[PDB]
Amino acid sequence: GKGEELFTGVVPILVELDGDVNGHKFSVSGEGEGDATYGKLTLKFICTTGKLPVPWPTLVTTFVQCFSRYPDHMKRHDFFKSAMPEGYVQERTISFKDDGNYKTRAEVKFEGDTLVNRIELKGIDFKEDGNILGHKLEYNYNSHNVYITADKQKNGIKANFKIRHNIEDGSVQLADHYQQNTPIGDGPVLLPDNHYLSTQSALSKDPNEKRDHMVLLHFVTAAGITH
Ligand code: NA
Repeated sequence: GKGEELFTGVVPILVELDGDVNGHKFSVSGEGEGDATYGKLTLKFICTTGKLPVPWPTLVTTFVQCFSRYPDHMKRHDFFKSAMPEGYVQERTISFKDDGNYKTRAEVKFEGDTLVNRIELKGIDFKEDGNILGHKLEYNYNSHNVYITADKQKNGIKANFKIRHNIEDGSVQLADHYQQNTPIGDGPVLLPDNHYLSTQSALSKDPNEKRDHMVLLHFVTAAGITH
């Protein structure tokens, strides 16, 4: 398909986010590259407004599922690439158990040769001494399953999944995710059978970077359909 072809090689990525969490206003800029052939991306994020007012891990899912590796037998289920280059709207509600929630709206599309993720994030009802505003989450990331289903009335998809954030005491902060994607343009899109994405992430720091930042290495493979 047209959109699939745009991902056969290494594609530069830009991420831009404006956020407001409990009245704390912030912005983040990210850059790196993806290669969907291997389900791989690498990104570095900088908080351009000073200190990030929430833990970096809480924003990983918000900061390009078009870089997932879809096995060849599953390529007919790849909504994300099929929407390109015009792209898709990705909306989420992220519910932090016993704490606040993020509501996000992003547009993912090409600008020239570059894959861009532009996001607005709103967080409400966080506790001042919860794990988010209290900065009690460890700087690391677990491996998850993202469950995808078609949304035929919107010519898009939905997804549901549970992110587990390690807390520095040994406990876990659950972040339930609900997601909806809808196409921006008027090209044909692929409406998938039920499947999931298997994710893994590693978070690091650039030892030469003094601004508040996060380096992400991420791999994602579509699964849950045999052969
Ligand atoms: Na633990």
